[PDB]
Amino acid sequence: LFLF
Repeated sequence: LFLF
């Protein structure tokens, strides 16, 4: 998961 990438929560930038």
